[PDB]
Amino acid sequence: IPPIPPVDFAKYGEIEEVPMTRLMQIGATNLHRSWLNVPHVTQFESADITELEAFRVAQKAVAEKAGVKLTVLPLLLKACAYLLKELPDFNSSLAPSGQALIRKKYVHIGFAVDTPDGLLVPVIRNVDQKSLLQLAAEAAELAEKARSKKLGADAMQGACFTISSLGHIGGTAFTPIVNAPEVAILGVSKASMQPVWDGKAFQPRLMLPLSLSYDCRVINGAAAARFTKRLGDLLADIRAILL
Amino acid sequence: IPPIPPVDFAKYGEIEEVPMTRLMQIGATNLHRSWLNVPHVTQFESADITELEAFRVAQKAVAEKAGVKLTVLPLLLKACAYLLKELPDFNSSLAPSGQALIRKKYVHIGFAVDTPDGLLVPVIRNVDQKSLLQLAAEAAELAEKARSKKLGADAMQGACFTISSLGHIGGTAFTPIVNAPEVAILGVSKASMQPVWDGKAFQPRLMLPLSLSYDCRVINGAAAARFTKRLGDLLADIRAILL
Amino acid sequence: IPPIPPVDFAKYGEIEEVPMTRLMQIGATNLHRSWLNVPHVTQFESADITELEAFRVAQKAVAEKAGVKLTVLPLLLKACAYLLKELPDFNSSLAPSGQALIRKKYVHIGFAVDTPDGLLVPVIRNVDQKSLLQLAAEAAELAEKARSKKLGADAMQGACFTISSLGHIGGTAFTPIVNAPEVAILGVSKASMQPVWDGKAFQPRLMLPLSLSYDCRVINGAAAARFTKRLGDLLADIRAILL
Repeated sequence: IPPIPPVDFAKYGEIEEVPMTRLMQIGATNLHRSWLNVPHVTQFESADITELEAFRVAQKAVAEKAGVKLTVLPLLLKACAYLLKELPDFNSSLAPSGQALIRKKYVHIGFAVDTPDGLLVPVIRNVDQKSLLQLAAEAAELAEKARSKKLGADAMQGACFTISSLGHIGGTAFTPIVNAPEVAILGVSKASMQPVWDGKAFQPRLMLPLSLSYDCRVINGAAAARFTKRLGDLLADIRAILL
Repeated sequence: IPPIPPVDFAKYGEIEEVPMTRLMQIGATNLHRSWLNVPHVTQFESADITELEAFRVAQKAVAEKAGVKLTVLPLLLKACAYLLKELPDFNSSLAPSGQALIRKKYVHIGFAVDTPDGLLVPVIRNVDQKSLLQLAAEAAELAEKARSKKLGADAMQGACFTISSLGHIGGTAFTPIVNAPEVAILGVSKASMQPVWDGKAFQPRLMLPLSLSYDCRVINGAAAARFTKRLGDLLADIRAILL
Repeated sequence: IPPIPPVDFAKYGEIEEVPMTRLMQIGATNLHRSWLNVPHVTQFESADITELEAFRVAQKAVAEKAGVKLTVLPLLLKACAYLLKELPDFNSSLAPSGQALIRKKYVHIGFAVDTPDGLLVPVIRNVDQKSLLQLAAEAAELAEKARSKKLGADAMQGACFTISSLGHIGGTAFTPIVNAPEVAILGVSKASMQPVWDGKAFQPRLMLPLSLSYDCRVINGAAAARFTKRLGDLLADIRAILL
């Protein structure tokens, strides 16, 4: 790849050199390797979470009696796990021969935690078998160990899919980079009240912006629109997971 | 490009290998070749199609007496063909010498059809000379032959522009990949009723999300904002094509 | 990178070869070099500029008595300059060793001007020290010299950040390419009246679409959501710059 020409930045004013943590450099290398290896498309969608939000907030009591804080992430994890089982091409990697897909029969999902030293993505194993408060506890633990440098490399491995949630900071949508060898990543942004047509008038519904980046060698455009559509459907009524 | 490190996926659970159809592998190679060769920008816009939709629906009679189903795609094709003639840089390819553009004086447009074996993009020739019901019949035929493996390689060649419509499945917008050597591709997503300011109050207008990816070596940001703006203008009143 | 197979475009109809200006070829090379070197993510946001717009329009008198036209660009420049100082990682470049960031202690910002011969990005030096009408005059001058080929290469150098505004043509959002060695670029699209929930009803507020592309080796997803969030905050009340 043609390199970027060096510039003497000090010709234009005062500069200062700060160094990169090894964690940032590892991260830098991994993203650029994904970038050049995966042809990326982002599919955007927004889900109606008015009812999900009401549930979240009502179970604040239960969650606190169990010591966890029920946020939107355990709900996101549960729903993507159900869906990764319904649409198995999202739960696979491209074989090194380029001629086969390795479909995984397990569902472990990573989630982005941004710490001082860099971004870490802890992995929760067998998300499909854990409950909303179990996933809530685990997420919280892994996030804390990630911030406190106590996260052993074991827990950063063998994920099938990544969720990256920035809803707690802001933004309308973003285009995340697929953490290869996984084949998709779900970006989640800030929810806001939007007017939604009820067939007769605009009702305010709470809308969650979803941004699915995927590896289009493996997942074609229609399979991906169907994944964010099913996800939007499941988050609008999470009871559909029960059937 | 640095390769992706191989992972033993079976350390984390049960895996299964399914293979790729040759069609998927061809597709995979073409997309990655486009990805590394074309610096991509997506320009998003949404067009007001309330009136277009009313027309579509009124001519259901005519369309059925002629045996075709008038969908939004013949209308999209007709309008982009008019525009590919008004803005000829969108109807060209970059010469192999990198120092010239080959401007095409013809308008053939491909459209994405997603079949079981992979994605196919049949090409309708001289879209600029065919009528709405002609284009409707042709699209329908090519889509059927594409699904039934009866599409001869002849019909996959020499397109000037691609339309990729996922509006029938869902989504708010996506970032399509330019099928090089073409220089742009129009992604179309699901139409929904949106509140639009009439200078005094919000009126519900039916809005179609447009996502124009382009090769920014050939098309600069302003030329592309002007293309989706003219397209939004033409779809809001398709009679402008008549003049 | 695998090359794109040559096609005989004249098999499908009449073609014509127009050549590229050296300016376009320079531009083409720079964008493709950025594309392959920088892993890109776009963060989207929209800012409430109802009040900013009212101010702009009230100071039409002052602006005209000073000979400049106060547009949204001097306001964008002032606010990003304040922010490039608050969040210094946005005002830096990656060292050639890949292991350090060169943080710049100066703020010069470039802005995209699209001319007949290609795109130029003049640089305004020390934007942080100039006032709204100063920046207004300077922008206008540089834009004119850029269109009239009288822009000396000196003024295209040593920028820290780029603003690319297409709001005057149209569009909902786009994904700009980072002009490496800079680490971010702000795309600005067309403002429109949107319904925004006041906690009780939807109020029409004038909304400006912001599209921040960044180099995710240097800037992680959360730092970027926080930059467009602070920017949206500053444009909703530009008096916050005063404190």
